[PDB]
Amino acid sequence: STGSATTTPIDSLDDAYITPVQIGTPAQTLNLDFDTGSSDLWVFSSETTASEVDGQTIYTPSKSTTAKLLSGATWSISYGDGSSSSGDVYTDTVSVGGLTVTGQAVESAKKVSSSFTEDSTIDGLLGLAFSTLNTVSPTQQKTFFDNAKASLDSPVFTADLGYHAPGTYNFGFIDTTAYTGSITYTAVSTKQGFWEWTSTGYAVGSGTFKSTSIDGIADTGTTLLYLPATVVSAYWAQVSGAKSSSSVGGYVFPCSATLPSFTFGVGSARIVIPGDYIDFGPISTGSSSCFGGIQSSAGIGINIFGDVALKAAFVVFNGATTPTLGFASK
Repeated sequence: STGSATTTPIDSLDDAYITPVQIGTPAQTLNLDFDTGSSDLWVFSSETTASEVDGQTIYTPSKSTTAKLLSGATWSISYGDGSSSSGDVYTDTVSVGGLTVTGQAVESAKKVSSSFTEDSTIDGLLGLAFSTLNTVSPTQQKTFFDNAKASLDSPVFTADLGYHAPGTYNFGFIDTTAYTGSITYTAVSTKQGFWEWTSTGYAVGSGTFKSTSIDGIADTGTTLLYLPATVVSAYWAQVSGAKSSSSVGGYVFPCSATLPSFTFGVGSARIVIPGDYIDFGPISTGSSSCFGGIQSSAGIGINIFGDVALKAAFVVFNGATTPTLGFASK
């Protein structure tokens, strides 16, 4: 089997991407944030505290003839941005782009933190990291990809995120029309539960490539590119007037600037992030200070190849017995 679904930016900045997902019988379609940095499929629901729902579409398990309470199971998750959610668990039929999994754990939110409530466009998350990170207790549950894998034509999914435009998540096949050149594959460590790999270096604009190992994670659920402070300083030093602002929370730059590209290495191959992809717009409405799309990871503990980086590539998440990542230009 295969599946193919379009993923759409939630706003004009590509702050996140939403993909329609069918849950239950008859189908209830929710727009979920596909997140290769986490491993829970959770949704706003008829069980979510009413004051914490503000415009989201909810899953109502009592209206699904295939929903079953997973008795005794609870979940609770905290994300790197400080947001969180928790609740109980049903199993139900879940379909993405024509690919169906029966008995998928659907984690129903009883509580969500303010940032989720405040984002009316995201009805929940669909985790695509390794199932060892799944938070369901006392019986850990599998991701949608893990459940589907054995049925897929090939044990892979691909992320093709658009810049200020829709893109595609495919399951079970690699669309050879969706990228240019060849796909370069690179090793993955699953030891932390992530799609963790080592970039071979970087360049700023037209500058020379610096060969240096940068361990990080491919994370569709993180907006920006978070890299070591040395790398990030070298980038922003090429932008007149750019500075790190403690009060804003990162590097800012004059909105009048034209940003240089940023290149990252994948083995001997190179992925070029155009400068425009690094512009996240005014820090507050009407400001002439703009927020940068490349930020320091120094306070995180891990480097994160988030959407800014991934949207410049066609990315293969290869879930073969030994997982690997592939990157192609597009």
